Amino acid sequence: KLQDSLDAGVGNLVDADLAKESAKLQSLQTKQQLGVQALSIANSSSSAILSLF
Amino acid sequence: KLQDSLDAGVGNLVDADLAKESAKLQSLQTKQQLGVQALSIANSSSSAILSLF
Repeated sequence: KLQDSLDAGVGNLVDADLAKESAKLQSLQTKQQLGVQALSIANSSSSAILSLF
Repeated sequence: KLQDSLDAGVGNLVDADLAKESAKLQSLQTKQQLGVQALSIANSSSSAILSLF
């Protein structure tokens, strides 16, 4: 019983809660796509000046 | 982040504002044409005297 409680305690110390990581994963994938889109918007600022010339 | 801020600072020091240069360019081209016309008017002053002779 002592060996089982030491192993369960190691699990309390280091194990991930995977049900919570699933939510973090989905939101982070959406954030990465929005960040690529925002960088694409920032890249195009120079093209606006071409119209004046 | 420090490298990006040093590069943005160099850009603040030396970069042109091209939207402002477009206005300066158009007005200067008009001024150059008017200056050629004014020099053409000044060139013709001698011809007025031919009428008296």
